[PDB]
Amino acid sequence: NITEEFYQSTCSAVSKGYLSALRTGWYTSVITIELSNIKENGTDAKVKLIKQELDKYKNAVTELQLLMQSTPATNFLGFLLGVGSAIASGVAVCKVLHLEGEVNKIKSALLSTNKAVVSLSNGVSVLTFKVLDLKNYIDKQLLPISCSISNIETVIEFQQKNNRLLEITREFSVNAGVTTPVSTYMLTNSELLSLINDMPITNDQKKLMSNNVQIVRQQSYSIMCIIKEEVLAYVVQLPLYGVIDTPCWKLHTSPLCTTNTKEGSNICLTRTDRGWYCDNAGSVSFFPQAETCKVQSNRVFCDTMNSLTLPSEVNLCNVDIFNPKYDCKIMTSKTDVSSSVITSLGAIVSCYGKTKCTASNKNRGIIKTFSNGCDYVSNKGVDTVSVGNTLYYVNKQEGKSLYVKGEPIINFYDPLVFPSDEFDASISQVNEKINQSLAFI
Amino acid sequence: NITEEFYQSTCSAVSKGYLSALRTGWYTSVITIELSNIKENGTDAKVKLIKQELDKYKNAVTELQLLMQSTPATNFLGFLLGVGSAIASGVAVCKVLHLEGEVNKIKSALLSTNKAVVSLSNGVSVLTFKVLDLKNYIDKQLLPISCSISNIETVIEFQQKNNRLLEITREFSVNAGVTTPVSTYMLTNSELLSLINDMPITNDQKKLMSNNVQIVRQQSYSIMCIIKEEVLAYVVQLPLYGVIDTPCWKLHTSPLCTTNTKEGSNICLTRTDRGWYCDNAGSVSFFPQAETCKVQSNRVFCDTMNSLTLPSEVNLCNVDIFNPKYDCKIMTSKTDVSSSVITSLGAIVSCYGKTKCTASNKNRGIIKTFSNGCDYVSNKGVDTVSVGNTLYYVNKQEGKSLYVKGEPIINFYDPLVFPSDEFDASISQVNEKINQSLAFI
Amino acid sequence: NITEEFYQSTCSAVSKGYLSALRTGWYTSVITIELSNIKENGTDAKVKLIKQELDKYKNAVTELQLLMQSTPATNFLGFLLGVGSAIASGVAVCKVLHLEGEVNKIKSALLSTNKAVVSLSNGVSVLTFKVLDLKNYIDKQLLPISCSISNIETVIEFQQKNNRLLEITREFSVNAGVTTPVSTYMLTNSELLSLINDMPITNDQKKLMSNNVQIVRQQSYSIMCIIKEEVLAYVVQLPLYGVIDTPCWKLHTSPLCTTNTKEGSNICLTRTDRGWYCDNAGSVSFFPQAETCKVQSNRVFCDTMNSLTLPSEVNLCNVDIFNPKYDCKIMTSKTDVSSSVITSLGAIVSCYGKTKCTASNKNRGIIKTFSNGCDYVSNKGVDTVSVGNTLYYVNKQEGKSLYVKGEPIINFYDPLVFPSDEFDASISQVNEKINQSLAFI
Ligand SMILES: NCc1ccc2c(c1)nc(CN1C(=O)C3(CC3)c3ccc(F)cc31)n2CCCC(F)(F)F
Repeated sequence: NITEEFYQSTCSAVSKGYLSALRTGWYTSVITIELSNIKENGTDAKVKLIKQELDKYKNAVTELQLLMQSTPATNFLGFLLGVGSAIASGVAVCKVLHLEGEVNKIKSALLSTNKAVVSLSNGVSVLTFKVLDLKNYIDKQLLPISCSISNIETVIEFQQKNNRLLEITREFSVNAGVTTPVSTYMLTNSELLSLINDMPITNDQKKLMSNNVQIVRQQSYSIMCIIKEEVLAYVVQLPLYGVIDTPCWKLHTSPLCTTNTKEGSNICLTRTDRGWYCDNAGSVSFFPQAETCKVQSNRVFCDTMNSLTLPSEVNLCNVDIFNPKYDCKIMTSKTDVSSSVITSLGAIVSCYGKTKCTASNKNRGIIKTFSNGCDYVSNKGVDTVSVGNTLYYVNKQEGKSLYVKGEPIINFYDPLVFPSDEFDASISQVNEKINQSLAFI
Repeated sequence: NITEEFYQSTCSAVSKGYLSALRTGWYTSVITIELSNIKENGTDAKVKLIKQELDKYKNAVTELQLLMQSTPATNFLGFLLGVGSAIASGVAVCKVLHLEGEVNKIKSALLSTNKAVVSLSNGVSVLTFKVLDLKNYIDKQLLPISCSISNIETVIEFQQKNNRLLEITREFSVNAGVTTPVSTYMLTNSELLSLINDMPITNDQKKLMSNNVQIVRQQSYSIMCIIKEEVLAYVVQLPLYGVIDTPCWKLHTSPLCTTNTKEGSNICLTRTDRGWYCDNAGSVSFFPQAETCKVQSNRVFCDTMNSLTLPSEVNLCNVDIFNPKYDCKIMTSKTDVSSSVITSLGAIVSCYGKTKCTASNKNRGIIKTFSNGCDYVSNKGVDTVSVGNTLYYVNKQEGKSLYVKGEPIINFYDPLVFPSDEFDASISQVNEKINQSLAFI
Repeated sequence: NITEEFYQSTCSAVSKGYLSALRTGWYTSVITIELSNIKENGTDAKVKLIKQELDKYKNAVTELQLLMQSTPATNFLGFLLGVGSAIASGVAVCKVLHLEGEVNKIKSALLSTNKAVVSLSNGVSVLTFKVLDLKNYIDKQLLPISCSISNIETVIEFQQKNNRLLEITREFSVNAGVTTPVSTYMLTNSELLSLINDMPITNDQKKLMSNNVQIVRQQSYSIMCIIKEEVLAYVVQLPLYGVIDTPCWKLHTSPLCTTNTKEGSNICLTRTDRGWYCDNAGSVSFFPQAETCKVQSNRVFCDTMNSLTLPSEVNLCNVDIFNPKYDCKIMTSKTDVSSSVITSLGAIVSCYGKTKCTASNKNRGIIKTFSNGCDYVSNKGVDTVSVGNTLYYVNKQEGKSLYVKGEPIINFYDPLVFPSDEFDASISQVNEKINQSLAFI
């Protein structure tokens, strides 16, 4: 049940009714591919193709080890975020895989099975998985072949069993050994689902991760790890969703300006706290770059690494931007340029100057003509909005919007003492500089 | 015919002579792949490869339907842009494809042909296309085979007919069901050209889209839609070029500073209205992030979603930044750091402090040494420019440049009342704060 | 040997002990694929697959020539950077490849060999390489076949020799003819190593490029060039590392604020000169967007195109932000929001207001609770840090950190005349505006 409210006073709008799925942690699993260690050794069509396909395989392994000479690594209010190192946990697991006893502990565990939990040197209890077993395939098939007795049906199956290794080597070659999203060459869809189900989390988390496999992939890393003792290992680091099903809402803001006819005499004001907001642990997790969050249906997947933690009182700026409990961030300027923001259920139109702004329908064209100022229209009955030479399609998801009539707060400011060009400001910072210019006049 | 003009007064330069191709709208087509619906059912080399290849095919379909549990969705002056939702129109078409009568209307239309126009439930008249027909290939070939009579020539063709489905499933698995650019696994080059030619637009638009297929791809989305009644459907959303062949020009700006020898006593000023500009409908479409526009030869492909609509008088800032009709956006600072901007036909050099700035040639090395200030050099006779430890190659496209001698407007400002650290400012906003500090002294 | 120092006075930290590898230039090589020029010409299983595979090949060539109708092109303090055009040098080489005598000079040189140096029309002496030779493979095999005598072993090898051409055509189709990173479909790992070794540079540069092939790929471009006289040519533009093994260090900064209990009465200050720093030619190459630099082990790969050149005295801001030789860039605000930055060897915590900030260990959970202010913890003994609802993993690379006790310089400022909302400012710019408000009171 999605709903929306537009605040004419502050030229902003909130879509609510969403449910959270915030990545709060990481699970590191160790994916392995058992490798054949052969020295190369007549000519004809069918195993000259095999000699070709295997040189592809040895080259894949020698470029992987060449690739692993160094430890793996990777590269409005968004500037306020901290700075994490996404794969630090995965790199930590991969580091202990280099210790002597460690590589063969894993080799041992998956001799009898393909999925097993291993508790490693430093206490980490990871899930390991053997996804391809080239070594016995090669040993028990290719190795037997003095070099000429074979048939084309095996050339083809060798090409297919090997192709996955070739394509993994590939991804890592153009990614300096860290890929994201994680592909099914790293982890097939059934391999991932199975790893998810074997992951010791709640069954709620299992159902959620299983129902949005495409999202789990986009939020995972595949870290190229080690090649040692005929086992190829790379860590797949998967999201932990520690916050599930808390309320979420998306705040859209657009510039609110005066509309005087003498151009350049106008003052503008924009709320800068736009982004995604989700209740989380008694505070509000705020995501200023609303493009980092993936939305599926009414579920919002976000990464706390890209969040600020705010008092829940931040929600007060939507009904009363002048509330005494929280100082609402705004920016100011004199640049009154037209534009529109396409909300979940409608469109905010900031129309200024000589700009043409309309909203139209599929069959009839124009049904509303916005006059100067900041206005809003619901996506019921409206298919497109135009501001200047820019046509915007509105989202056609169903849900009810609500227009909250109020006086534009830009009117409360005297233009001759209004501080223009303020960015990371707030209602109270603007008032304090107004009182200082008013005293000195 | 490309030309360039450098304005020494404002340390900026304009390349002109380009032609526009602005994406103004979207065309939504429905691409379909007919699927075989079989229950799986002796062992030997050749159809154990077929049993392998088909399990790949059923897994491809079940992960696609698993993927489609939720409705599809996706993620100086650039901050001034509005906010669209790129695939809103495609998602709207895909939504009506879920209605009962809709899926089989398409199934019906392409029983006799591969390309057909269908008018859908809500009045949308889309082009639909059947690009692969696995169902009859499987039914009329694989289905007949008690499970062992076959030959290797069919294993291979099955692998190839199926591979496209495997690779489409693929793209959608790492992209949460929306890909861009659109690949020829989604739409082969001949499929796209044919869809373009069958698209009811002008023949001018057809020739343009046909001559820049690589660009159309980068500006399209492929939206994974529905799997229902043995038909796999995904919407391909293509650009509409409503503005073609209007004048375009690119504005390059660099910081203009005073050059006093006591370091820190300098004041700088930078025009912030850099980007692409194209005449469009009596206004000027302005693109502040000049990297969103693709340029092929002298044609500029841009997306109005990333544009502001400005009065054509914005062009006045290039000959007279002090003109009374338009208030030209500048930023100010005291940070005089050296740098260079590589224009279409030359290079702007902002050289300040103790920085070394030169321009060299292939055979002779250095031919010009820039002194402190803001200067420019044409790409005729010059192959590289160096500012500090940074070597810049200049573009070698041919065209004539013109050096417009003028006094650097930074000289007109008194440093003791100059407002530093202003960003979204203008000539008139800077003057109004100068008059206020001058009154209070 | 990595070390780190945290300056409590300015809430920042420097990791040092790294070695540079700065891309200073470009080497342009010409990669070629000899093509067969055939007119197409009974039906059965095995060469209906060949007629299929070859139509894939002719379509690949006609879409490549269609693609080449236009000349190739491509798209805190980071705003201070200049603006280069990355592929200008490659495009210049590709342009002279269109001149009449040029294409056949290359055709000539590699008739007897696969790798040869050619000196071109304008004096450029490039390395050219023939990586695939479809023409003689087709001519001496496929051409002989009236259209039915063949066997499946050749269908398969044709599919494999051709696949590389198909996949190159591919990359260029979704990239408008310029790809980066460069793949081994463009340049196999042994082809690249060999091209690197045949490149006339120092053996130091050869060893470095050979030991980080994955990095060279990420820093290279593949520019689709020309199809003319049965030769397909695309330029691969590779990095030149003119600066090697100079000291590097990474500066991390976080906001430093007062901690008064009346919320909103606080003033903050953040050093804005964070990024990578490497000694280079007597100045310091400064990289403000620290994500453009790839780090392998203790080697830092960077691109001078994304650098500023600063006086080496910029290093003075780390021991004495008030030093008289260099004016240290800071920003100011009143927005005291909590966050943490994860350094190479520890974590900076800026904890303000009612935020919970801790640092924990694998086995014991919480071991430190940060109080309001800006603090730091080393990664020895600590595995994670939490600030609000955000969990950060710290890097587990080994190295020693050093905590430099000092008084937070935010205390030296009187809050009633502190200029908030300054961004591109400096210690001296802040003091000069303080003296102006203090005079007028
Ligand atoms: N502590 C006060 C403070 C905080 C942040 C500030 C600032 C002052 N001034 C700027 C410069 N600025 C911009 O970047 C934009 C978004 C385009 C803009 C819009 C209007 C405006 F008035 C200024 C700005 N920023 C942001 C730097 C962001 C970067 F670091 F990521 F670049």
